[PDB]
Formats: sequence, structure tokens, C-alpha cells
Amino acid sequence: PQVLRGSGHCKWFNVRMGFGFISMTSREGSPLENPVDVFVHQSKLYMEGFRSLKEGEPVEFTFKKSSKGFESLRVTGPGGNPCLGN
DNA sequence: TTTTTTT
Repeated sequence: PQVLRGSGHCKWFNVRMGFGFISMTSREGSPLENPVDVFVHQSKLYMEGFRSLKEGEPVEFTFKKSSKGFESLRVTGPGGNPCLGN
């Protein structure tokens, strides 16, 4: 299960659900011709207090292909900063 | 405080 690095933005996030998706726009330091969705759980989000992503906020993350699809493993804001959230 | 794969 190879671990890759990517960036993108929050496609959507539902706080009642505790999960959402990231639209990945770069991967392994190269931009993608077409964005790819990557699953993100609230538990993976680097921030203090209650954990969420705002729609649209820019993210940096590690991910791995999973049986259910891609799975984020740790998500941060630009430059390793905390995610913004709602 | 948050239904672990869709929006």
C-alpha cells in the first residue's frame, strides 16, 4: 500500500457526517490534467479543537489507494499549517 | 460535537 503525496482543495465536507472529499489537483509535485476525488475523514485533519474542512479551502495531504477508493492519511493546509474549517 | 467512500 504505497503512500503518495498530493494537493488540492476541499470538494465538500459534511460535519454531521464527519467526512467529505478533497479534489486533488496536484500529485507527487506535478499538477494533474484532471482532478481526482480523495476521501477524507475528520480524524485525519490537522487542526486544534473540532475538525472540519471548509468547501474550497486549499489542502496538502498524504493518501493511499484504498479498497473503497483513495484515502487521505493526514491532511493540512498550505505549507503544513492547520486546516481552516468552518 | 462530526453516519469512515460522494456532493
